[PDB]
Amino acid sequence: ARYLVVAHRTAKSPELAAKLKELLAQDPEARFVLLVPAVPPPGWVYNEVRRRAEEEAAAAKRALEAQGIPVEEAKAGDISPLLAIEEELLAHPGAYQGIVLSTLPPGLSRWLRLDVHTQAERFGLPVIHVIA
Amino acid sequence: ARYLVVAHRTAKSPELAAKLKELLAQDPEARFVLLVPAVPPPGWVYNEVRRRAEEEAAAAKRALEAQGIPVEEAKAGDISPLLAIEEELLAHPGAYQGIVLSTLPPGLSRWLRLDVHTQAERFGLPVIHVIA
Amino acid sequence: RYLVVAHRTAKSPELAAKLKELARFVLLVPAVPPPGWVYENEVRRRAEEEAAAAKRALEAQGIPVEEAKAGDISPLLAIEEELLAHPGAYQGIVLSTLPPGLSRWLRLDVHTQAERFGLPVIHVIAQ
Amino acid sequence: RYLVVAHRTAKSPELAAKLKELARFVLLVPAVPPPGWVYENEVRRRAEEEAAAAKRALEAQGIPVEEAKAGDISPLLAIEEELLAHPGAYQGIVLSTLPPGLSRWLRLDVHTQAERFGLPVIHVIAQ
Amino acid sequence: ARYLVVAHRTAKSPELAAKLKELLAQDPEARFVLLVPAVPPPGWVYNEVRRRAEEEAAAAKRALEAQGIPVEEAKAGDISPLLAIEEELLAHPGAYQGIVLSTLPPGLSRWLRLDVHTQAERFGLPVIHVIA
Amino acid sequence: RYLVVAHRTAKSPELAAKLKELARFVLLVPAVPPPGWVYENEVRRRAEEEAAAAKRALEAQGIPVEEAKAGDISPLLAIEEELLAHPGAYQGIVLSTLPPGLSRWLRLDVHTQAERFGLPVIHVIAQ
Amino acid sequence: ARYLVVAHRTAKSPELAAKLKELLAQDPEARFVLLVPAVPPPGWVYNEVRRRAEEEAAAAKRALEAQGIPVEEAKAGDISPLLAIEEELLAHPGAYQGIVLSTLPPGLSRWLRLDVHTQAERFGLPVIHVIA
Amino acid sequence: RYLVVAHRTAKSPELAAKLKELARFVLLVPAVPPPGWVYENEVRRRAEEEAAAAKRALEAQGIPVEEAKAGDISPLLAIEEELLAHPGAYQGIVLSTLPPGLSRWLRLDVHTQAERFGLPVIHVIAQ
Repeated sequence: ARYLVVAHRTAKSPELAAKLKELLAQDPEARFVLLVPAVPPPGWVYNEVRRRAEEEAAAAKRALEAQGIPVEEAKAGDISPLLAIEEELLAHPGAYQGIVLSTLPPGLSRWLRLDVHTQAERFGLPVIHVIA
Repeated sequence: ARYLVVAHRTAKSPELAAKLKELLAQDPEARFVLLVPAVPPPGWVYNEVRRRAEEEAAAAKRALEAQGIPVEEAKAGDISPLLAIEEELLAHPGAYQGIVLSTLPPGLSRWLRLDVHTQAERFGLPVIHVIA
Repeated sequence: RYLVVAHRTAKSPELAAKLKELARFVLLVPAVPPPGWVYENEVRRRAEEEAAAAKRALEAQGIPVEEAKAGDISPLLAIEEELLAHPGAYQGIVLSTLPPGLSRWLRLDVHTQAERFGLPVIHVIAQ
Repeated sequence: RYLVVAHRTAKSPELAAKLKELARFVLLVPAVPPPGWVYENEVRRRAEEEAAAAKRALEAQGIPVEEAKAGDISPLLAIEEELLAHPGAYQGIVLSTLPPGLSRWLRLDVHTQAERFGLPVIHVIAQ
Repeated sequence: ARYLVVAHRTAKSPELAAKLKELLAQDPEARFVLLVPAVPPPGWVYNEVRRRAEEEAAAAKRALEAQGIPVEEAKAGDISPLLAIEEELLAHPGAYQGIVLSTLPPGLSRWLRLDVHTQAERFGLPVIHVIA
Repeated sequence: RYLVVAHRTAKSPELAAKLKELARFVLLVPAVPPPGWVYENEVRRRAEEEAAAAKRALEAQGIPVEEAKAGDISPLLAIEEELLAHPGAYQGIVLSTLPPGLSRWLRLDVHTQAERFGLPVIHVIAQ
Repeated sequence: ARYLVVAHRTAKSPELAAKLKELLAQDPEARFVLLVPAVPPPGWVYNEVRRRAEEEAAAAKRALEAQGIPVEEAKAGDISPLLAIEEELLAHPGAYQGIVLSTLPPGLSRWLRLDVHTQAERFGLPVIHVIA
Repeated sequence: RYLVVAHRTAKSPELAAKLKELARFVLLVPAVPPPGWVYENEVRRRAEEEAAAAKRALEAQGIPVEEAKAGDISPLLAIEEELLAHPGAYQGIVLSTLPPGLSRWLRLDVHTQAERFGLPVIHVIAQ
């Protein structure tokens, strides 16, 4: 029904678009919410941090839309994809039927190095992993 | 053949009913036993505790029946779903061919926070997980 | 300040013995069941009465108890939620379980999983 | 020589207290976010300013800091990458986290996963 | 091709027979070697121990044959099913394309309590788990 | 009171040496195989004779043994079932294994999995 | 699309060839890069070590080609298959859509004893395991 | 008697320092690669020469070495196979690795997985 699409740098990637196009093909009614892990924690030096994160999320949304994908909403979340997912699910329980986790390729992906692809299963939702 | 349906608060949920209706569609002979994790351990202040748990189980059974699901029996078990399953399987070995674990959505579910969905596999029975 | 997680074992000499060896103590009593069809305000009330009774039992052994709190009936969820409520308030957890062969909490591997929060865990076997 | 992993807790008395109990210290500040669409040179610059600010905070507590480095915003990736950059330079890691209930790093089990590198890990809870 | 069928008490069970009959249906050429975990380690009191184990293995073979299953050979192995598998694979590398692990029901099974069903995967062969 | 888990190593000097360093001892002898087609009363009987023989071997080394019990041939199941039978009776487990390279119990990771019950585990390598 | 085929001693095996022939049948365009774990670390006694490893890789390539398999390239990597994969993925991110891990049979395989078949999943690529 | 697992770090002062703090030592040198297409007798020979060279390096630091053995190039397989060959001969393992950031063995989590055999493991970081 509604998918939580977790992506930032891979928002412009053909592979992500292709998977979402596959999900549209099996379900024309499918809705995609882009969750952009971009918010760093508070620091000593720098609202401004959130504003910058919001800008990254909007830029991500536009990149995914330009690929022919309808995007219901883009949200900036914690810079940890695992923390971002946990916190989005807490904020909106029952909104999402699946997670689409979009990563850079092994060898380049920070999230893969952090084992996000397997740890994302602990939440209890189906996880579709896309390599971009 | 016979499914151990583990649910309490989600007994009235359309998603649970739908899955059980799917299981009926593939097997018209399917039988469902509702195991309701509701029994807290002995305390300092409060038979009465069991009686209250039995009341919750019956209420759960009625909620699931009102959804068009035939329910063979409802049992109240340990308030830990994992302990309840272990103890029901011990009490009736070979009665059940599968577990249907019904949880609240991620973000709201206590059982998901406790990793019941993956830990339930250790018993050796197939686990169908339904989010409600 | 120690987070003492106990319910049935609050009266046990082993836990008293351990706390005497050890400071302030807060008693967290996993006793609040999730909402049901027949009975939230009611079950919470009963849980807080349970917490009060456990606190009396511990104090009767000679232990001063700063506060007792009823938490989620899952010790692990109770601890998580107490740490969230009062961050930085505890320097350690004292987990009091029944002995193996009787402990539900041991069967739920509360003793090992309690370490994930980041605090030192002292495990006492009582009764 | 100790690899001190801290950012927000660089000013915390608990970390100072721990380093006083303990030698040379290098401060590794997980603060560099991955490249984005709007802002790499820019975010790195901001991260290095963040690292400098954390170093001042620690030195202000009475701790001499050999060098401060901004690393990947994931403490685990930061540590891995620092060990790769300067192999053999550190005899231990000092991990300073916020308390459970506030710590993102604890939620990410940085405290347990940090042991995989092969070095002794001392965990300090601050604030 | 050739299956290592791990069973002792469940040798006479309809469910085991049924699965092996399913495997015959998809592959008429399928061959079954019954590995019977029955050999205890050396003790203080009691060749005789092995002889007793061999007797149990033969009894198991006859029980499975009486169910209409062709059995190429029965072997008695270490009383630990995990050690028995490891040692049979060491003794005959490449003989087996799969393991069929037959257990008693959860609540009754020693092997399930010992997590044999998931630990058996570490060897690198496909594992079919049958509950009897 | 210690739960001493041993069978073949009951005569070993290493186990004696360890128990001398350490109290009451109960010897749990994993020796009871599950029911079979040819031989339950019979195999139990043989297992209890095995337990008695192991007890004599240990006592012959200078160790007083309160009781010896034959348990399930899986050390882990034996321990679980003994703790269930007599909850609170043991303050610790003494696990005596053959050395690595000969021990079936080590291969079955009994030494690490024994910790799940909640009791302190002392591991002795014998022979 | 492009598969990282991890094999050394099993390069001449019919089972490996058969799987790659299956992959060709579903995708005539499939490309195979043979990664040969053969490079030991620096020692006290013995460029020469690399040269010997390169010789093993070429020999492996020829063995796989003689089986009717097109091989795009053979590379010698770290003697640890896990380290070899990690390092190849780092050197060429996005080159590979899958890993084909070819092992000797359980009972004989060093890589299986080292749990390479399950540990290989941590990289984030699909793993096809072939026993030879 | 200690099983000292080292190859490149056999000359390292850190390992010497550790062995001086500690008895008999056997040096197990993971250096034997599996059979190949071009080169078994040959690669074994080269591995045993490697083992001899590592033994000289260690002895040159002031450590008496009872025997040096070339084992499987996987430290974990080498250890398993040595324990099988000579059961009961070792009371402990001394694992000498390069530092994190250079160690292949650390990347392979040899330091944590070595504990599964049942013996005490002392981990030395060298170079």
